[PDB]
Amino acid sequence: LGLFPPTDEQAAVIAAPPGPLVVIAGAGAGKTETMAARVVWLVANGFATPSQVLGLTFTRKAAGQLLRRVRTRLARLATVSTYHAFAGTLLREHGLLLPVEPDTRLLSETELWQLAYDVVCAHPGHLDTEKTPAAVTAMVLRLSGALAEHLVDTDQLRDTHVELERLVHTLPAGPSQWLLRMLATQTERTELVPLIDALHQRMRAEKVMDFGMQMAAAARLAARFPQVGEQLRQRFRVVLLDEYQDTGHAQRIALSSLFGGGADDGLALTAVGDPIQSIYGWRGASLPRFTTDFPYGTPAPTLELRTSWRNPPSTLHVANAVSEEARRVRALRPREPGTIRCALLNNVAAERDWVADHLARAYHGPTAAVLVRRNADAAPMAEALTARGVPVEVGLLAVPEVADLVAMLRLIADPTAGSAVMRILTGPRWRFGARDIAALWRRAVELDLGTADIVAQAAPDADTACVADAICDPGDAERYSPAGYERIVALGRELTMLRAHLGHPLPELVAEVRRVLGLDAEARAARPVAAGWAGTENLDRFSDLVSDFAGASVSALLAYLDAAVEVENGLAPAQILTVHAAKGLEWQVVAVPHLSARVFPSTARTWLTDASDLPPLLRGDRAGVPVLDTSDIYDRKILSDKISDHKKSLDQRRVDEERRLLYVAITRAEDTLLLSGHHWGATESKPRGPSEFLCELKTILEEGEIEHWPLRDQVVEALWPDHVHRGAQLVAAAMEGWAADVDALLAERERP
DNA sequence: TTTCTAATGCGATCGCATTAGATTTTGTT
Ligand code: SF4
Ligand SMILES: [Mg+2]
Repeated sequence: LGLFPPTDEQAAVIAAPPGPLVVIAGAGAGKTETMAARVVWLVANGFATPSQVLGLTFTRKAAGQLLRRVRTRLARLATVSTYHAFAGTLLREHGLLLPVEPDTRLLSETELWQLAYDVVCAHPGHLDTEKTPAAVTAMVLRLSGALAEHLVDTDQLRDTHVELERLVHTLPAGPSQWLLRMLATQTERTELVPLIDALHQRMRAEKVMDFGMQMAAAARLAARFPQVGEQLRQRFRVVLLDEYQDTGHAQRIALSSLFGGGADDGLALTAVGDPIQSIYGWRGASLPRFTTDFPYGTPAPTLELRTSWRNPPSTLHVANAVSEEARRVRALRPREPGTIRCALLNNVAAERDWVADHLARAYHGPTAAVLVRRNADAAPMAEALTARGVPVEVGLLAVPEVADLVAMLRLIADPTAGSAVMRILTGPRWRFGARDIAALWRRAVELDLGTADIVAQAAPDADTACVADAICDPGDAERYSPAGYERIVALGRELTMLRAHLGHPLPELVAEVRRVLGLDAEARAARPVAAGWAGTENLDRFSDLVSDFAGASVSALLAYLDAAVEVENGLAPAQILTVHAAKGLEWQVVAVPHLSARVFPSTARTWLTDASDLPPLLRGDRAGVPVLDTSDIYDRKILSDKISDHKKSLDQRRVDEERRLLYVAITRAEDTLLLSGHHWGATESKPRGPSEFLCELKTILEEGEIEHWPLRDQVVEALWPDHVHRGAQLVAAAMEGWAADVDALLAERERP
């Protein structure tokens, strides 16, 4: 009645009776269109209202897609949000049984690093560590985000190296010195326990929290107080747990305590997901238990969705040959055969020319993409594709309109940042030449032996002969070019105007440096004609992050913009996307270009060779994640064999989550699919061989493969130091509503 | 003026000097 016909296998998902129910929805099978097809059957045929619908996904986009596919149906015939927004609401209502304060602020990944580095550099003690601060606060932030993901709380972690150190110093076969290092990493978790515990005593003293503590608190309000769960169960009568294969441990005992731990059988609960696209489990660190954790005391049912819609055959002969014999539920089926083209070339740039030529002979002769494992690898491929004659799509503080705004702001606060003086003296406004830069250094020296003398400097007061106090004192014009002396007086008169504004608020500097600079008039003149009036998106994204910050503009806002270049890779601004980047996007032409060794399989620090990894005795996934025995170990050559076999079991498990990146990057196909992998890398004396996946797939397609069958050491350079010149003649010669607007603007300027 | 890991391949199970790469990345009010 107004839509397409429902499939006969999808009807069991739709017309299932109320109760818990698990669906194994495979790849490309359109799971959302049969999540919304159960909301409609549970509204028009009774059993619920529109207001009693709850859906929970991870990403904020794939909740908005499900938000509309319910309301489009229910208007043709109403509460969808993420997991981490359902935690912040579950602590604004019930968040006083467990004593947290309401209206608690949430720290950014940068403003958390500001606070974590300040409790490491204020620790009274010894620490016995060969590391530096800013490298023992990358272990504090990595255990205390992994202790609050398995719900551990710092007391199960003390004295876990005992009954392992007793195994090496006893049992007389020295202790081989590979086994002391493994013993020295585990007396280092215990050593840093008072750092990841005086950090929580300060985040509770200022009432500010994180994302790994939202779900850690909301899952300790779940299983502890039954009353909070009962109110939620009454409010929502149908609950939709989409993407359940990526649900962590802390998110698992917060849903299985609220929504049906065997409690209610009138609630329509449905949870979808396949075990074989579990790519994200190295971050969340996570379904087989479903039907054992959401029971009636009978176990829960199980159904399947194996018809694949946006995927041709022969990408289901390759994807089913990769996934089977290692992992596999049951194989999925199609409903013309899309082609496969495999290749192997003796150079990266040759293999960047093979994948470009098949992508250029389908554009000048469709929806195309490139799926790469490494973020860095993108750039070269992009340039190559662009160069043939194809248009190509691919940090905020590296944008050249904000970078200039970051650079001339710093030169106002401290005149010892010389690396932001050569951003300005060599920039497009006031282009200096190499003779005037070197004439300013020689003035900057004119304005300026034993252990005590050597340590006298490296102070916060010592004078270092910097350039920026030779612009405010340039001398006489016999040292400079005659056109370059008018610019030193101009930039010295401009800075003294701006340096008197450090008493003003932090935002009104940034709005006055923006006016005095030629910004937001030269940023709009570098955009094409058909783009519109749009020039200042991410130059106005910056100027709301400076006001949401406030602040002192010298220590604050300049040592905040330096952590945020390190910690979160610039900031967030306003196809050659990576393989994690597209998980729900299907194109026509999909190329997976680099399948060499040490690249696509990407080989790795286990729990026994670094501090931060949590020992598998103590995590909530333990028997996967094989925990070692150490009971029959009555020797010391056994202990170097009962552990080295355990490391190879934790390292083969690393490889089984790389086939899942084949099975999730092959089934995004819908058409022809490209596969390649090079033979010489870029900087290797010995060439990198193709990975197992590519030599394995050449044994699948051989039962069409293109002709596969001392490195590249060339130099890349640059030289330092037109319609603009042509368009300047038109304005020189003369000197949509553009006539009356100028008459409006010249009124206010000419009216005192 | 410059760091650190887990490798590799000679020796006298192991020490012991020499050299390649540095991931991927959601989530509030
Ligand atoms: S030219 Fe290259 S090597 Fe020289 S300073 Fe610039 S980035 Fe560094
Ligand atoms: Mg020296």
